[PDB]
Amino acid sequence: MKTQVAIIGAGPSGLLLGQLLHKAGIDNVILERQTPDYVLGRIRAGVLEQGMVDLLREAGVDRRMARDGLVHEGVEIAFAGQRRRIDLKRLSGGKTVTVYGQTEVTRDLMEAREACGATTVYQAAEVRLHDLQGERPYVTFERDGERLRLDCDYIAGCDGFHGISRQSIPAERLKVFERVYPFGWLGLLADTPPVSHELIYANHPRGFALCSQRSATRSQYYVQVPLSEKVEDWSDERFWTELKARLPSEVAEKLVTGPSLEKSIAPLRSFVVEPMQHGRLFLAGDAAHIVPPTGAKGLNLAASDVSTLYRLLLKAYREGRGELLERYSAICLRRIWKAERFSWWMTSVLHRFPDTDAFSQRIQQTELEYYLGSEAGLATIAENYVGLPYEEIE
Amino acid sequence: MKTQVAIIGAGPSGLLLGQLLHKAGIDNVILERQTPDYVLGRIRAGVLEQGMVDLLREAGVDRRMARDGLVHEGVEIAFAGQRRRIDLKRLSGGKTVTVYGQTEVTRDLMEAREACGATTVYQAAEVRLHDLQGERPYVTFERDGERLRLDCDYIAGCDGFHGISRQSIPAERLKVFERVYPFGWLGLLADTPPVSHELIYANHPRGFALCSQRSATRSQYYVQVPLSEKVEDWSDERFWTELKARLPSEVAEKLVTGPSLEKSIAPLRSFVVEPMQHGRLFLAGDAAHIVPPTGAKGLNLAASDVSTLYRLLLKAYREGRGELLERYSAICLRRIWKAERFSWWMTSVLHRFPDTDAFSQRIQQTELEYYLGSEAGLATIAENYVGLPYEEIE
Ligand SMILES: Cc1cc2nc3c(=O)[nH]c(=O)nc-3n(C[C@H](O)[C@H](O)[C@H](O)COP(=O)(O)OP(=O)(O)OC[C@H]3O[C@@H](n4cnc5c(N)ncnc54)[C@H](O)[C@@H]3O)c2cc1C
Ligand SMILES: Cc1cc2nc3c(=O)[nH]c(=O)nc-3n(C[C@H](O)[C@H](O)[C@H](O)COP(=O)(O)OP(=O)(O)OC[C@H]3O[C@@H](n4cnc5c(N)ncnc54)[C@H](O)[C@@H]3O)c2cc1C
Ligand SMILES: O=S([O-])[O-]
Ligand SMILES: O=S([O-])[O-]
Ligand SMILES: O=S([O-])[O-]
Repeated sequence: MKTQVAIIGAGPSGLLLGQLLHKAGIDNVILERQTPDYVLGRIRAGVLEQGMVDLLREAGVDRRMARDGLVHEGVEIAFAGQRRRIDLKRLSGGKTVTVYGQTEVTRDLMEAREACGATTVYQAAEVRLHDLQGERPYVTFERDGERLRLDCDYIAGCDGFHGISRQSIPAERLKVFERVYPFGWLGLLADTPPVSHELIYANHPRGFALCSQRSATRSQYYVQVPLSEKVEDWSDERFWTELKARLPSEVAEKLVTGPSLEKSIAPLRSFVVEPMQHGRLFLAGDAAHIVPPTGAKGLNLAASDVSTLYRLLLKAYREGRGELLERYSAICLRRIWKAERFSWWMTSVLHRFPDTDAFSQRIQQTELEYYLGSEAGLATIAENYVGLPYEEIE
Repeated sequence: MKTQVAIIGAGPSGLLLGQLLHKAGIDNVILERQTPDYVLGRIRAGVLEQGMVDLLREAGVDRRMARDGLVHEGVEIAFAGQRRRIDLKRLSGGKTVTVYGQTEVTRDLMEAREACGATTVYQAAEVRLHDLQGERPYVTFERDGERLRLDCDYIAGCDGFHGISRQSIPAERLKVFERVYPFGWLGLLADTPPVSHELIYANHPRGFALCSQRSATRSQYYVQVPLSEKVEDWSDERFWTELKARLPSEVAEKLVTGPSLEKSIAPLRSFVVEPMQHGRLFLAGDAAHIVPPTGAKGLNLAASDVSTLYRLLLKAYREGRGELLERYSAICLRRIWKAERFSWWMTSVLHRFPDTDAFSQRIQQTELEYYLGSEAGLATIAENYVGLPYEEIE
């Protein structure tokens, strides 16, 4: 097989890069290890930044999002029994975020790629990368009993945290930065109406809690739990009871509870690798970094990495400026680090950390009061929450 | 679930450690991601060091090996049209190597573990390690639709190069050492009798070639090929013709050719991580290192890592000397590096490297002539080939 850009992974990153490349007239092939239904089987929510929304539109995959997506002009943080609203729209001059699940976004992308007939090979096993530092790199994989080869000009590793692309880079060239948090998120998806039309991030002595929604008909709640907790030890009633206990009475009072469609505990971790490329190989999304869920920036960083790579690829193919691709990592990393910083900040002010002393507890409460009670503080949250502007190339 | 030593991976490393632990009265559980047939489906040859043979016997799994194994007292290296034999037995004082495939060894171990009823969980998905730096580490995994937890005292990561154990160690604590060779090994397994009763490593201007055997009824041959070669471009007749061209006429003359039962191209690489442990987690085998095939030391290093870990575990459980486990990496690494050194040496004197000048070519030929024509040189090869003595703990 022969293509211009080989894409490893058919998740959000890979699908979005490929559709953008498709519309731009740049040949591309996506190799996915799992099956279409397997990828679609991963149920993930989502809070899309303006930048990602624009990118999806530019990709020609926004019809369903515009119809089913939920535009939020604000977000709330609860602490000390009070609800403090951050007017994102007003504080940013008009920017908003759109609540539309990653599952739906992935589905939309798969339908668009399937419809245009772009190349995608599902169940592509034993993917291996070759000659990355040459001008003729290629990928090998095994599908339906045979060994196939894919020659290309560039390779985009969009294969997630456990993909093969990051592992195909000599460890001596990479620098890893990571952090694991002393707690996880117990989540519960329900078909009951949300307790609020905007998300509610809550800080409470017993621990963190979040009131959100996956769609107009699906509610999603979370409560902080220690790392050793067993989802099985948490019945729906125990979850509802703990959740209400971490929210202001006015909110817990009008909350509608119901049987859980799904429940699980997710860890919170940070991971960043530098650089994010090697020769003709470029990493994007989870293959290059992980952020804690607190900022809902994971899906958004995947989008921005793809935007940068896509824009740099155009420069290479349409202006013979392939040298600019060398700046891919530095550009992405500047945004990735700010996103890691903001997620870290949100996580630190909202969660209960073990063995924390009186001073730390007081400082945390003061962080919330200062930031939510100051226009400048409110602005720092707003601009970060809606997403910082994508850095223009060069 | 509760056990004393949790073992990730049911390949040679894991199975051997578990059987040794089983006989010693130390509780252990093996978690394997694939199915029994899947593991057994990997057809691998083998040249066992005296040390590994003894270990298998100590494990009580040597009956079939003693019956079907092929004891070799020597090995040959061909170059400049001549066959030079290295009398391993004589040069080492009585040590030999046993030709018995990893597939057979794995089968023997699985039958022994299955018979004694030791615990093994196949198809254990999403294996995850926890609290490694505590005194109560545990493993989580999903089997047959449910989330299970395994509490233990120690965890042995025997999950291969792409396992989860090495990835469960903070990258900031590890140092990676690696090298990739500019060529691969095109192999062909046949049911024809071997051209020789002892292996023949051959150096030839056209490239490296190896005459070996997987069993008394299966022959195994290899020829060096560039990294970009396609197994499909190599018909059996082309392989046989190239093979004979790299061997002395007397050998190529009496070689029996036949249809290939299997054919593939394998890359040659080296990989070592330091340290090989973190808290209560200890890596063994491919999860910690990779050596090129040239020395046939891969399976043997797996064996020695397991021997060291097993012996250190006994010290901990029977003498309250658990502090000695801290020396696990340093002991294994000293042997791993010498094995990497010897494999590197064998690879460098037997293969044709690209863009090599006249001086390099001459030096290589001289390396072979000096080492094969000197008793001291012959001894260095012999002691390394049969395997250096396992370092006693402390
Ligand atoms: C339970 C959970 C909930 C989350 N919820 C949110 C949320 O609400 N909001 C948010 O912003 N973030 C959230 N995240 C993170 C977010 O889902 C990721 O950032 C996003 O999936 C990254 O997309 P990606 O395409 O880069 O990687 P992935 O989605 O992981 O996709 C990578 C693809 O590559 C494939 N692949 C892997 N290895 C290979 C190989 N060797 N060869 C070929 N293909 C391969 C995979 O099968 C997969 O399809 C959540 C994560 C989890 C685990
Ligand atoms: C084609 C080929 C031929 C070779 N021929 C030889 C030879 O002739 N001689 C020689 O000495 N060496 C040879 N080697 C190398 C040798 O086979 C290895 O050194 C040996 O397999 C190492 O054994 P191990 O148990 O440590 O790892 P493995 O054999 O890889 O076993 C690891 C096990 O862990 C499982 N696992 C992986 N991830 C997970 C997870 N997340 N959870 C649970 N389980 C998991 C795997 O499924 C597997 O069963 C060859 C290698 C290849 C690829
Ligand atoms: O094969 S490479 O690293 O150009
Ligand atoms: O899909 S697996 O076994 O990485
Ligand atoms: O959980 S740890 O790293 O002890």
